[PDB]
Amino acid sequence: NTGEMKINWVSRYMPLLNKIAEEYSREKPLSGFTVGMSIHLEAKTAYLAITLSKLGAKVVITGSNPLSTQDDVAEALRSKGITVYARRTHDESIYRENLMKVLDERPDFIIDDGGDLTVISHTEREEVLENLKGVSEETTTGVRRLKALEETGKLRVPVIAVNDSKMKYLFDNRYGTGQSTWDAIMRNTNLLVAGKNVVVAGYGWCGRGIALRAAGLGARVIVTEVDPVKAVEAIMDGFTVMPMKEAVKIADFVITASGNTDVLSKEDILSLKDGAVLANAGHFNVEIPVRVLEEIAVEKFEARPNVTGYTLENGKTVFLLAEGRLVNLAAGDGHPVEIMDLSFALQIFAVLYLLENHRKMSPKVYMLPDEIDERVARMKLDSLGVKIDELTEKQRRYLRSWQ
Amino acid sequence: NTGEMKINWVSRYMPLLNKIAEEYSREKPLSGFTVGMSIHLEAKTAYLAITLSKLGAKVVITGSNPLSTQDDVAEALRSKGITVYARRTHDESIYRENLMKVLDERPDFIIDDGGDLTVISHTEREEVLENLKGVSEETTTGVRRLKALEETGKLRVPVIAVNDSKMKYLFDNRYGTGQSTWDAIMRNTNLLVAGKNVVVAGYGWCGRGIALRAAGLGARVIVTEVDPVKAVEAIMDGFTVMPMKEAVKIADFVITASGNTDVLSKEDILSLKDGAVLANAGHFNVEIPVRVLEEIAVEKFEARPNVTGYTLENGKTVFLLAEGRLVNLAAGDGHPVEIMDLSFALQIFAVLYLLENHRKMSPKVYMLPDEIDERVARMKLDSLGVKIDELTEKQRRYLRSWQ
Amino acid sequence: NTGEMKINWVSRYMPLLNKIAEEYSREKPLSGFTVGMSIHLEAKTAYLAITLSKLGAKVVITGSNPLSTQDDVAEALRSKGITVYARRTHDESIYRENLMKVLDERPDFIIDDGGDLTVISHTEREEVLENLKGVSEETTTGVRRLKALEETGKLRVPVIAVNDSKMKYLTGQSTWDAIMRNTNLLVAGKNVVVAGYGWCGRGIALRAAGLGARVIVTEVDPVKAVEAIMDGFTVMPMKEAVKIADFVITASGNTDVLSKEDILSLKDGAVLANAFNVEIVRVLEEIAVEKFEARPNVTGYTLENGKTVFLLAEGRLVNGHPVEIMDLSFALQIFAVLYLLENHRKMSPKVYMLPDEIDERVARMKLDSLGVKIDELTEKQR
Amino acid sequence: NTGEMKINWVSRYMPLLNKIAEEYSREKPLSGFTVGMSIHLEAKTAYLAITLSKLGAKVVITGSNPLSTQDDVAEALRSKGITVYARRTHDESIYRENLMKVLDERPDFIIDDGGDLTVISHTEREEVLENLKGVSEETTTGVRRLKALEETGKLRVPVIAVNDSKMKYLTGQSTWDAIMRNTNLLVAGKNVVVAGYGWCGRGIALRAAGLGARVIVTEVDPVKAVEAIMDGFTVMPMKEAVKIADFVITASGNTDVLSKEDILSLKDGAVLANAFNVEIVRVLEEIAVEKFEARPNVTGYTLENGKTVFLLAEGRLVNGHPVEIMDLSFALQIFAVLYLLENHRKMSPKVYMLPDEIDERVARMKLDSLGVKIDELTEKQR
Ligand SMILES: NC(=O)C1=CN([C@@H]2O[C@H](COP(=O)(O)OP(=O)(O)OC[C@H]3O[C@@H](n4cnc5c(N)ncnc54)[C@H](O)[C@@H]3O)[C@@H](O)[C@H]2O)C=CC1
Ligand SMILES: NC(=O)C1=CN([C@@H]2O[C@H](COP(=O)(O)OP(=O)(O)OC[C@H]3O[C@@H](n4cnc5c(N)ncnc54)[C@H](O)[C@@H]3O)[C@@H](O)[C@H]2O)C=CC1
Ligand SMILES: [Cl-]
Ligand SMILES: [Cl-]
Ligand SMILES: [Cl-]
Ligand SMILES: [Cl-]
Repeated sequence: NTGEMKINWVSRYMPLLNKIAEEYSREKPLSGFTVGMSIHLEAKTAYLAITLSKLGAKVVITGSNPLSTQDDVAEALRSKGITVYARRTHDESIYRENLMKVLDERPDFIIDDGGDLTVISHTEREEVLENLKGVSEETTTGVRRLKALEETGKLRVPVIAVNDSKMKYLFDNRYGTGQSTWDAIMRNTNLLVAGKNVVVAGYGWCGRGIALRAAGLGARVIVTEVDPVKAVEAIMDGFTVMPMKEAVKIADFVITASGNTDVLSKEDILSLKDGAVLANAGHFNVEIPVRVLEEIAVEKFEARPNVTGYTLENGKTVFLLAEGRLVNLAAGDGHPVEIMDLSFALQIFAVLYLLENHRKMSPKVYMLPDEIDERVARMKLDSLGVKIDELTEKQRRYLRSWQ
Repeated sequence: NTGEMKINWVSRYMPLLNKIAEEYSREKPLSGFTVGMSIHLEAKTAYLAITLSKLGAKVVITGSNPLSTQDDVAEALRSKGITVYARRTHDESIYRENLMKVLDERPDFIIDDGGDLTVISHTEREEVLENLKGVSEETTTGVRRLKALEETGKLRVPVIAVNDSKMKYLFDNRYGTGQSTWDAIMRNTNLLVAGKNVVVAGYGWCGRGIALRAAGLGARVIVTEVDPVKAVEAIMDGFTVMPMKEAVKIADFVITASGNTDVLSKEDILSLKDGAVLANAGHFNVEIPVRVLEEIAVEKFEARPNVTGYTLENGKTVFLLAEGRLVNLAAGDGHPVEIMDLSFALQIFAVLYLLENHRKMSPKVYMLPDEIDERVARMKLDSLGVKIDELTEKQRRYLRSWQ
Repeated sequence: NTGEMKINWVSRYMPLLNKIAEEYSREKPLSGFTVGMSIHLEAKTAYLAITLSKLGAKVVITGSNPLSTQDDVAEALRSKGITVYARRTHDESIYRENLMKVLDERPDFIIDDGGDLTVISHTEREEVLENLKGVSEETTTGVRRLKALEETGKLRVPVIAVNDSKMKYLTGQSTWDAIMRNTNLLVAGKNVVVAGYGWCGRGIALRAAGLGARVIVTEVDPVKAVEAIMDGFTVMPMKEAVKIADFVITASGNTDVLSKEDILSLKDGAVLANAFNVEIVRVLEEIAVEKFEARPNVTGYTLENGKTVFLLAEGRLVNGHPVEIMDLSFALQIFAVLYLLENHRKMSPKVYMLPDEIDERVARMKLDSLGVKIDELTEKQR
Repeated sequence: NTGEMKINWVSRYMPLLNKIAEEYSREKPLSGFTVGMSIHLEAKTAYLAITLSKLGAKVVITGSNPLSTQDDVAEALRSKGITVYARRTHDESIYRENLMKVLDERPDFIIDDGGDLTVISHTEREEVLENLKGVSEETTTGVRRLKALEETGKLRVPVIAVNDSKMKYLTGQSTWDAIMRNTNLLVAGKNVVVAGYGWCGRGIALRAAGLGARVIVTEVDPVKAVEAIMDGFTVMPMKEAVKIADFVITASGNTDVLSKEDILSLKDGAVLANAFNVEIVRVLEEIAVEKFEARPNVTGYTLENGKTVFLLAEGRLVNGHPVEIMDLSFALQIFAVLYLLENHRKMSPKVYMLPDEIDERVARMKLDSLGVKIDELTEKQR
């Protein structure tokens, strides 16, 4: 069926996950443990779930899928004994309920998205903390929220921040996040990017990728920031940096990539050109203040699929993509297959590290242990047939000396 | 005179150092302190010394200049009251003696190159430790040697590793180290790089820059490594990775960029093609084993300026550039002026941080304090006239929350 | 109305057509003239039709349109007094009948597609030549056909090749964007084989290297092979290159760039693409024990050796434009029709290149709409 | 011997000339023939002379050589029986006398520089035409002059334009490499102004953007200005661009691309470069209160406003080759002389393009020396 075909495609090109299954599927180290997951459901993340199941885990998943798609992939997962709640998750109260359903299964380990399950676990479903042994979190927003639980002394389980990885810097995110973001914008609008002014708010991993891709498509790029180091980076990449209040005066597209709230103010929005297009690439739908748009608009209308027009008190109309939600995951090509294979390998090993070591770990956010980065790098090399050098004893002693 | 003209050129394009002088030259925070320095002497580093002097420091310098050049720059520094010992430093025992001369001045702060002054201070000139308040070290080799003093419990003063900087990743070192390395190789050999096999040993900051520039010049690049993460990086940049023993069989150029010893063995050297060219971009002259070359060669001859031919037992001749010493600093264009301005600003602030805080600091190697990176980034933005955004209170509270 | 909302969206982002309406909709230079059109019917082309109408033209359109998806746009054009013959055009004989219906209206000017209206006008409906004053042709196939018509001595009206324009660039980048979209696979750290090192192959190879691929080039011309080596690529025979290829891209314009032995040497999961319907397919179809659709635009062929290989886009060129790009194209086409209006009596029955003055006028209008100012040459200059 | 060591170095890295010696030094096709040459005398060109000699030629050379730095190479050639007239060639009349001395030897074939030997042969030393059988010309100025000689009807011997070769590419990259070398300044994070957006300007602009510069383009042609915008650059008038420029690069092939008012608007420390002796200089010389040499290849001009601006390479094209590149060039030139040897009786007194067979032979030899194998077309192909 179509769901099995989507999974079969990705399985061909996930050599690390396939090697992990080869290495551990007989031993079944996760037998008798439940792994709860919050993911965007699609064939790649389905393969992560499948690999966890091959390792013996009971896997229970909620999908953030406001797109109303990948049902075929959900049905394929059900046929393999994996529990998936992803339908109707455009409605936030349904996504929330589906998280509650994952927590009803009393997971031993959580692979979280944006920290959603873990935060609920510490705020409203504290009975799950008895059984919860560890959390793996991959996103910046997630790490931020979990670090805040830590700093306020509310965190109760060890968390591994997998976005630590030495291998984030490995790939250029212009062909991951940048490419998938511009593909989505181009599909929703059919507008030219070349020769346009594109404003990117935030110049971290996500924003830089979006900015570089926009420049590759021939746009004039303007970057906004609050961190002076990041602003200097953007300048040294050839971009213009200025405050948002000035940038909005000339923007054709404004893309938020900050992980922050209210990156446009009311006054910024009233400065936009007639026909400006706004989109969000951050985790939550508050970067572009949709509630402010809805409050100040004289008229609201659906201009085309996935595009909301807001006509302002000043007579101008601005357009919001995807209700200000994350724009680039709907089509299921957020990142290349082999990049997700790498990321998922790191997450599987993070879960196995927590299985082995959680009793020894404090309720703190840890950086990804270096041994995991090295393990996965070595497995990648082996899968490519690449051999490297080994230090001699003379060399080891040289490197530990002050000669 | 020519020395003043060289300094006048760089002073025009060092806005951070000029701003630092504007900010601090009246207050003279370094009045009554001696700063000892080991540098490659040229107009840029001369300007660092000049700026320290404007801040009140007595500045005493040794130049690693086996090149036998920049005398005019040394004479210009002398005319401004700065003490410079750089002549005849091709002879290692003279470079050593010049280090001893710097330590005779009992420096309060050291700006070191490769840790040379600091290591001598801990091993042979321990009387200088009474007055020594802090060390700033910029190179990887330096940090390694000082960390080894720390790990063995021999370090006695605080050290700031300025190569920590958030801003190392700012510039692409293919147009710093990579460009200056290939310029030197091209000048010494007059050989084509395009369509050649180039082997780079080590894929850190230095090696990656060298590899990318070689690829930009049209060479087929092969990378050797001992760190699996770095090897995966090289593969993801489009290069071939294999063990040195295989790479040497096809190499036209072998460039060492490891910070290690004996990156070629005798057996590797006997595998090289007739006419292979070898060069070192690492700090010390032991990466390419010159003593092994000298020991196993049937004949040795100067083939052209800066190029030594070694004819081996196998009948083949290989060529070594610059006696296996660092190849790219002789021409004084190692890095662009404005990049050195940034680096030197970080080093000046590191010295001022040590002045203010050394009594509170342990005898350990510290990462560059984050406040210094941010200070210098802000100064860079201000010098370019760039303004950025400031977080609102709502935003600050959002970022400290788990919502 | 959904048709009207589609047209309203594109009208917001078609500044050249909007400025053309502003400049000419009171003069109405095309009042009393009929413009016949064959075009793919959708909101953008609808806006070209609307703009011609604002200029006074009676517009009569055939839509080559094998799906009903743009029938709401058709219906919106009909409500504006534009005549649209588009429904049921998935059948070949109905497309032709709709072309006949356009010609029944005795157009003064034709905006053609593949030269279909013009060729019928010269062969089967010669009475239309009485009133036909000029033809604008933007399609490559169309300009080819009308040029061939000229060379037989049978062309009877002036034609403007709008695609022969200094702004013709409506690459390696396009090819890899398409490959990545259709496969969702990583290019970095892969072995990419490019067959052929002319302008196209070289661009594909350079872009692949910039994406982090290790690139191998195959060639038959030693001069081109040396060029590939000097660009930093490995050159070797295809028989060797296929043993390590993750992607094989034929850019060579030869037949049978892969033999049966080459295909049986491919790695399991290799991806094949053309960037002719003969470079790589008949060979694949002949040797494959199973053919299946793996993904949209990706066909799997499982071979006698148990391995499976993947062909992109059934072997067609793997490398349909944004609103503002169509705006630019449509402005050149409107001005070409106006040039024919003004000048057809002085023009020969031949295919003319787009007059350079039209390129410069549209470029200037584009700059004006962007708020851009440029320099002007001084007397001494020039 | 230092001359001999220089020649020994280059002989190690000239595999095409070494293979040519291997193939022809026993046949000695040039025995009984004199080859006259005007060339810049250094170890690489010495090796061309040596190789011609191994093929049997009596070689007689003039060195256009305004310094004595390569007199050791000259002396080494003299020890091998090659006749060298190079000393004191910093004086113009001595260079000419040395050319006269080459022609005194009644060359059968000339390898010319700027066409100097050939033009003298046709104007003042017509007796040489009795024995002169062919001319090889690799220089652009030379091919221009000999082509002009043909068009007057006064050319009397066959000439091969070796530079009209499919391997002619002996860019934006060259320009910025030169700028960086001569200034040691950062390009990233700077405002770069590029005047002109033809092939050259576009390459300079694209490379600058890839180095991290913010690029501004100035133009007078609206079509080119739109192209620059669609590439992601800012377009504005030069009068505005100069107010923020860190670098201004004229790539436009116009006169006076900068006025006096433009120059007085430059930032203190702006860097100017041409990539004609008239784009930017006379204006600078006229307005400057002080001129000084700031660095090698960099002139400072201090203006009436107190600011100083910097001109690279006195306004000459800011954008002399590796050993293996000269090897390739010399192989084409040797084969051109051999082609003239074999075929001059069948050739007209005109300038011929390099025969394509010579391109293909040298490319094949280059591939062979690298150990590279390529494909070959099948019958069906094709
Ligand atoms: N759409 C996707 O596929 C992805 C989404 N994300 C999400 O995107 C967001 C950013 O992620 P990362 O780039 O990894 O974060 P990051 O922390 O590396 O970068 C965010 C940047 O935004 C800046 N910033 C914060 N507030 C700002 C403001 N008011 N104006 C301008 N700049 C501001 C920060 O200084 C920082 O440099 C997070 O919400 C993350 O979860 C991240 C990666 C992929
Ligand atoms: N020439 C110049 O201008 C510069 C010189 N340096 C010097 O270059 C050296 C390297 O510096 P960085 O790149 O910052 O160091 P790094 O530590 O970032 O990178 C060195 C790399 O070499 C690898 N390596 C170590 N031993 C190896 C071996 N036997 N074979 C292959 N790879 C091996 C390590 O795994 C590491 O990835 C140091 O000596 C440093 O002081 C650094 C920057 C500029
Ligand atoms: Cl723009
Ligand atoms: Cl891109
Ligand atoms: Cl090669
Ligand atoms: Cl490069």
